Amino acid sequence: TQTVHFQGNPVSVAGKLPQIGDKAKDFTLVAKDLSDVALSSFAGKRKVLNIFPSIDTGVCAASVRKFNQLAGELENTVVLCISSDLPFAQSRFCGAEGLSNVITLSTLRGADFKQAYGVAITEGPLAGLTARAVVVLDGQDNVIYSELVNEITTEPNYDAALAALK
Amino acid sequence: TVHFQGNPVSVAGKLPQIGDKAKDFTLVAKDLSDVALSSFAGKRKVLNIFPSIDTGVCAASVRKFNQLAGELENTVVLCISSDLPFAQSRFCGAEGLSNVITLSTLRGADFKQAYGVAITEGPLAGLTARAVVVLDGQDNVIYSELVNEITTEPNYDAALAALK
Repeated sequence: TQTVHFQGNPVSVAGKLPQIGDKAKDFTLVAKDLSDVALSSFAGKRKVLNIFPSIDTGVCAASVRKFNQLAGELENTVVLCISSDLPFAQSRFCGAEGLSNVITLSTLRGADFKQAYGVAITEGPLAGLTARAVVVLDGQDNVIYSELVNEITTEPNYDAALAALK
Repeated sequence: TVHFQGNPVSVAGKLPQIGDKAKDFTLVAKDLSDVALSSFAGKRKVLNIFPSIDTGVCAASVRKFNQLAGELENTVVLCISSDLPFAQSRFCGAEGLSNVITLSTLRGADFKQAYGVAITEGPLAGLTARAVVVLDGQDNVIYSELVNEITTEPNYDAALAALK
């Protein structure tokens, strides 16, 4: 069981984030239209899994939208912005707003994903939400990049996530 | 069994009837803190339960009812949805109201079972059903309605009348 920080304060995160060389578990999550979307749906493609505590925000950092868009226009690649936000709140997100081959997914259903990818925050004011993380998967579900950011409010290594794509 | 345009939808458990005791719950406020039912000791509680309050335009009758119940003496209106405290702030029917507080399902899925509002079928599975439950000062149910159509308004007039 890992441990991260929100603004300095310790946050317990249940499970274990898939290491490089692991086979990532299949999941099913909720799309914007309330339709269900499985990881099996993208067989062969590369999957950038960008995990957020919340994407429900008016203000967006340029690097977030820059990372998502860049990885999105790479050949045979898809970006998945996942949070515990409801699909009604996920559609006001700048990092995925109008970004081609970048879709949002809610944990409204299939919330067991959180435990399976070691991103389930289980203590304090952020309980029921996900920990900030990026996980990059190859054509056949193998983890080629993974990072659990020690401080939640800070950003993951975007250059490195891109450099594995490659 | 409720209905969402169109066709039947299952709801786990069932709504507490008049005469029963409420059964304590804990949900999440807008500041992300924990708020328990027992924290409103002595007050009457209107539990206005929604599938989602995250919208930029509401029917205003929803705002009217919460305002009227909020105005009444020794009363607290608790608007409950599955929306996160980030999305509940937008709501056009609880905005800047006096005694109307929004509460989130985030880490209180235990409330959804104890009060029988958990939708388990269709595109709405994991969301909450439309229902109004009114409690007195001693947390006794004095009015309960589970609307069998999600796009349909509950009997506000009857809910208000039970407080009189």
